[PDB]
Amino acid sequence: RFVDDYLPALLAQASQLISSEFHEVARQHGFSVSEWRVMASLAGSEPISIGQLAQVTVTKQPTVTRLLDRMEARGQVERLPITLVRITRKGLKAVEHLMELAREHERRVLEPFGLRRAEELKQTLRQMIDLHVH
Amino acid sequence: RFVDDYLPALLAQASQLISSEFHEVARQHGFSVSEWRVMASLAGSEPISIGQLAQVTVTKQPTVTRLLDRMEARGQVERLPITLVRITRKGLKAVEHLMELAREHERRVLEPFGLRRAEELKQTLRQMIDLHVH
Ligand SMILES: O=C(O)Cc1c[nH]c2ccccc12
Ligand SMILES: O=C(O)Cc1c[nH]c2ccccc12
Repeated sequence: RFVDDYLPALLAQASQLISSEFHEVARQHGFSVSEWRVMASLAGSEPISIGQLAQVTVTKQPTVTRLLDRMEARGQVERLPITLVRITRKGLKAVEHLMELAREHERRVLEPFGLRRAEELKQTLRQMIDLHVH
Repeated sequence: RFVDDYLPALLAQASQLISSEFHEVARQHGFSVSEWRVMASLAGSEPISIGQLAQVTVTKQPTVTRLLDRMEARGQVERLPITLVRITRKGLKAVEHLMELAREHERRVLEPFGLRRAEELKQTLRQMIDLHVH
């Protein structure tokens, strides 16, 4: 069957299944998917452009702008003059424990594969992103 | 930065970027993303359940049911008595050339990585899907 070994289908299924597991945890901790992606993407980061944030969070830029309107109103992020965006201390403290849980979940996902295969997967994915980003 | 090496973020970005490239081709050939996923998933397949189709096409089941209503009206798929679904000859002929283009695009995406790394990636993704599917 074509779909059994078609790379874009494999990537999309693996991504949806693993992400859906963690999204249940995020919601139980009071986060929507989009708020989790924004805060996790900005944590530990220098300010980045709205367009960079949209790419890394895999969210359309007009959707990101609406999201930032409300997250900035809640004091979790700040836009700065191309517009840059950063997480605030309030946002970092809000997301820090969830980030620890995300690392634990990722470790569980990767444990059956071993360190070599896990690092090879992450390296390949990073190289693909850097080759295909606009 | 957390997000630079967080597996779910890497999978989702790689998946979106590679898929968006092929989706431009699909649209230029008159297909929506959802129609392409359904026909490509059913091509060469025995009939599968609606729930299986929803998982492999990464589409919510109520969305799939609406999609199948219109694709069946156009004679591209058929539902059969758990409901099973298959592609028809009309659907297969409609999607065959696009599938060839999809294989060519996939070959281009994977060529910089070489056969060993490409097969390792596909194997890891398949194993992850089979471990995380419900
Ligand atoms: O939601 C997911 O699991 C996928 C994803 C895409 N971009 C992200 C940025 C930060 C954290 C997770 C994600
Ligand atoms: O649209 C994409 O490229 C991802 C995708 C997810 N499930 C699919 C089934 C068949 C073809 C492509 C896909």
